[PDB]
Amino acid sequence: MSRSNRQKEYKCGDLVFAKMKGYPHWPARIDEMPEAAVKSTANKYQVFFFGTHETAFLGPKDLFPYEESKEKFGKPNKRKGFSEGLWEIENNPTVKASGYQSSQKKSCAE
Repeated sequence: MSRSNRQKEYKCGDLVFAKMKGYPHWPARIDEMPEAAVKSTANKYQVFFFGTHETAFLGPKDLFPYEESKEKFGKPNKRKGFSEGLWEIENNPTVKASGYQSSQKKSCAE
């Protein structure tokens, strides 16, 4: 069966663009791979949207090579905050994180 011989794959730390309905490709990066077959996650991933530092789940069909689409998707937008992402993806692709839990058993400061 010859049905378009193409099988791409992304990994944590990879710089890609995520397409959303009503919005243009937003500069993003991979933060985690798919579990296996749990919850309502067919083949999505946790991508980080620079500028706003927001995260969401999208499939590979909605993800594209940043460097490759940088010139096409790397341009200011009316949604505001888009440009801010351009600077981050270039100046700091590892900006922001998942978050840490301060004080679990006891606290000292507050």
